[PDB]
Amino acid sequence: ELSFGARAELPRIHPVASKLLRLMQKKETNLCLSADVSLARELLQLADALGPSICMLKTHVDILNDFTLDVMKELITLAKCHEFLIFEDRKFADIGNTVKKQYEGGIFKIASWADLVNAHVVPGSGVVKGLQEVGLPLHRGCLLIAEMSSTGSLATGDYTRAAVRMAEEHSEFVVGFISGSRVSMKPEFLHLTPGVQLEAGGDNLGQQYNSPQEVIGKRGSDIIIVGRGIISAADRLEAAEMYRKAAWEAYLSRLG
Amino acid sequence: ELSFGARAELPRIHPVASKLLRLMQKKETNLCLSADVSLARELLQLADALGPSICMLKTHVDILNDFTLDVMKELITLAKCHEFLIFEDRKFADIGNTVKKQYEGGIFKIASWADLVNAHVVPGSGVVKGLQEVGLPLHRGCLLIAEMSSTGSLATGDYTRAAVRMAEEHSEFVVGFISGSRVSMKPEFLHLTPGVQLEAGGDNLGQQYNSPQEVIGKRGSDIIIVGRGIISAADRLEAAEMYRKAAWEAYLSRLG
Ligand SMILES: O=C(O)c1cc(=O)[nH]c(=O)n1[C@@H]1O[C@H](COP(=O)(O)O)[C@@H](O)[C@H]1O
Ligand SMILES: O=C(O)c1cc(=O)[nH]c(=O)n1[C@@H]1O[C@H](COP(=O)(O)O)[C@@H](O)[C@H]1O
Repeated sequence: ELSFGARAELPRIHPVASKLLRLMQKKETNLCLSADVSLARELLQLADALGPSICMLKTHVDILNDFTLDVMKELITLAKCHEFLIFEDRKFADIGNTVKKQYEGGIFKIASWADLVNAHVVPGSGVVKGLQEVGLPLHRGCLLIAEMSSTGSLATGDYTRAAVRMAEEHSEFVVGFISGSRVSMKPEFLHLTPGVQLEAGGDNLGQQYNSPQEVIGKRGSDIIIVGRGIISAADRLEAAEMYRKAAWEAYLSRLG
Repeated sequence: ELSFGARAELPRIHPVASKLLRLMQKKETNLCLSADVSLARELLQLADALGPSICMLKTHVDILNDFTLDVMKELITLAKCHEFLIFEDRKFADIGNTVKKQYEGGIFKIASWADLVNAHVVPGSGVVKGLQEVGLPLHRGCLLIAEMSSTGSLATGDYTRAAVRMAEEHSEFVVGFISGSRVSMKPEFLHLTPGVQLEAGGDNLGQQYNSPQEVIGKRGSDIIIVGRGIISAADRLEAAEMYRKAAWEAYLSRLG
């Protein structure tokens, strides 16, 4: 198993994955903040304060009440300052012809500011083809959703294998997966795992939690995605540091 | 097999389905326009001119370059005038806690103006639970994506059966499906079928077309969803009338 720094140099590494892996090793962070807030001011204050602790800030631009492209300009300034990637968790899941417009256009212009986006594989590989026609020219990357954290997920067995094949056949654009575990044996591919909290439990709408030690250490994933475990805490900086130290030590102990 | 007018009166019918089925029978239309345009002025001019020919106008609010909630106010005025439902084809596909915010909030406030939305079933039933916590109080309905028109679709076999079970277990909110065919044997549930053109063919990004006669007449669906077959035509009114007459006659001939 290679360190994040060595994976950043693999011959077939995507430039976006390389940039991410480099700053993960430099900053000793494999934490992605899920900035699940409705106010631009809270999004930007979290990005600034937690920026040093995170490798990535995950957005849902479509729950932000006061979205403007200028908010995203301010977010990019913080991402550059503190060295993290921006991941818009849009979960593209339509035919190729539709997702290309949803990615490039409309009010959000996601491709203009998001380093990473993700897509469901259920529509077939046209979803990736459509996104890549916008994303390749704009030097972006994509994650495929191979497994989900929610109760009753149908992303199991042959579905997960199809996601891995689709990623591996589109390595020019696909840099990894949303998954609960290592699903690809190819080290050029990032594994990002949501459904993470230090304590056992869930929410009232099908979310299920596992710990950083379980998903990084035992299940072999690279990055934890954490929302409420940080966002709902009083001191979001100390919460982020707890999650960072947990995920980083779990990674180190798997390396040996 | 019951007429649309008789299905509108079924004991377990959802109010949104009833309203739709009534206006389908009144207007002799089972055509849903896929208004896949980037300009509000074009969206509204299509809605006004084609309103009499359609039972439903399907939107992708996130490809509209000049979206404002006022554009949707003008769309509702036309929907009321001409008697059609508004369907936002958002394809919600996240955990329940996330989709409730994506449906109610952000810039689009989809639940405030959309009669219908749709969701993927891959995350499990929490996607429906989350949407229904916004949609039930706002008297809205939802369609579940049981089959897809695109090449390589994984929405087959056990996946399609899971979508039908999920719909049937959430009949308070779920009024039907996006599908290629009749997938539910319960007549209270609408079947809407995209991937429709009069001529054989496809697009360059995995879209596959079947005719109105095939999907309404042979495959037993209720409503055709048509984008480019109308939108790319010079005379979009005559194109809409051709699709309406095709879908309506296919429906009548299945009734006998
Ligand atoms: O793509 C994702 O990040 C995602 C996939 C998944 O399987 N589960 C999952 O929870 N998510 C997202 O990750 C975040 C989880 O947030 P918390 O449950 O608050 O930690 C939410 O923004 C979800 O939309
Ligand atoms: O939910 C949908 O309407 C949808 C599902 C699907 O399986 N296939 C499909 O094409 N669609 C949508 O229906 C429309 C098809 O448009 P045309 O191919 O131009 O007729 C697009 O807006 C797609 O996003």
